[PDB]
Amino acid sequence: FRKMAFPSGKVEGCMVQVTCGTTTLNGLWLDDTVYCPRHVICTAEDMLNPNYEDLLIRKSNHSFLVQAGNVQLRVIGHSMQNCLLRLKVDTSNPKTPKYKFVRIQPGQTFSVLACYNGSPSGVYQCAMRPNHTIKGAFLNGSCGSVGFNIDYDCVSFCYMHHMELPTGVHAGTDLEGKFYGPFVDRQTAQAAGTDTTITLNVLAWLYAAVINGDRWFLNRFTTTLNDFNLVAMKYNYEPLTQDHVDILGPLSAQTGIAVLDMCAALKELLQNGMNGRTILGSTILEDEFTPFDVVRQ
Repeated sequence: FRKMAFPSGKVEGCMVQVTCGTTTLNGLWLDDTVYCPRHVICTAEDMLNPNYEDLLIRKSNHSFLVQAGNVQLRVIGHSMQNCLLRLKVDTSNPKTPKYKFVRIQPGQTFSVLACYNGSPSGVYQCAMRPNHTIKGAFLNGSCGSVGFNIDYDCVSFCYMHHMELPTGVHAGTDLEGKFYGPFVDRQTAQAAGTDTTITLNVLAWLYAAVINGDRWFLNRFTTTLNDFNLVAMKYNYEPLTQDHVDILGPLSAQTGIAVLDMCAALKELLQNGMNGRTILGSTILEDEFTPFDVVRQ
């Protein structure tokens, strides 16, 4: 089970790769400026406690290699803007669209173009969590990928990938290099409260299993929002409200299974083990996919 692999869109031609030292991450090539996370200029040791103003001082134009497929873009200038590294190149991207930069909020759905080894691997739909992190396996290894919205003729860039947290959740900035949430580009222990499981998604994913063969976890038990939330608080699941039950409306209608009886299925799935059994070819309960991602059957 995956999110839908949307076509790379207009942004495909904006994606480049930047190399400093022995690190390579994705960049965004608009006009004659390349943007990428500033932590590219860091070695592993630097990342522990970096003075970015001092480290850039020990760098020049030649420290960077900008790669557009098998084409090189000569670096003619470098500067720093917050957590973004800015690179002046000697030609402008002929495919630069009509674009604006903007800061968004959690809840807002935007499109992220993925990359495997710096190679645009289709666009993905997503939104930032209330804690400003992103859940999305498609971003694993895909450092430097940008988020955007295509509104009419305009491309509104709102996000750039910086950090993967050990909890499998992703931190980033807007296109001014300002981090969403309290996160920083210097690897420390900053994953507190970032690994509490989203309940709405698990249920939605369990519904995705029902109308797809897997049914073994369905039970003849009853639970209230109250008695479930006590179980939810025990196993570090987000408290389930009425809004979330209202979201799962059409999903419960298609399956015929009641929402609270689906929670009773989840309760026993959490209180018991999973015996090495499988739900949608998975041994772990997934919370990566929103109910809207299940509106894709």
